[PDB]
Amino acid sequence: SQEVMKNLSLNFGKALDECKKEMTLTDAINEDFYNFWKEGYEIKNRETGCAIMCLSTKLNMLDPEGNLHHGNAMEFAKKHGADETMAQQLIDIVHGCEKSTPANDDKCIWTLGVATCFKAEIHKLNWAPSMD
Ligand SMILES: CCCCCCCCCCCCCCCCI
Repeated sequence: SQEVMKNLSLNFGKALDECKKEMTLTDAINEDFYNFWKEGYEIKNRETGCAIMCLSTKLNMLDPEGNLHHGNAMEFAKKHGADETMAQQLIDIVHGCEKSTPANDDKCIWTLGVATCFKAEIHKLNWAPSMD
């Protein structure tokens, strides 16, 4: 559901401010988040990946390192309105994307790659929202 992807995006972004008084980042990132679900948009700023990883770690979906906590990621989805089957589809995609993106000590760059892959698969389902 697009409606459910919108609420998940909004709620994922609530932790963002805060991250900011904790990593201190820029208007390039706000532009990337604003554009995230636009078709064909490409994220080019490394520090957007840092933001996503900060966000996810604050929500307990990433560990110290960047392996997804599947259980906590399911719980986030369900918290913000995914039913069991949508949540399980989402986790599978993120897990597929971790497997497919190359190892990188640079976790900010690793995150961008996973997050690109994720966005792509969400478009393929027609679940990318108009953040409107
Ligand atoms: C399973 C829940 C996803 C919820 C919100 C999506 C918004 C954008 C962040 C998702 C991309 C994840 C990228 C790196 C893996 C850490 I979950």
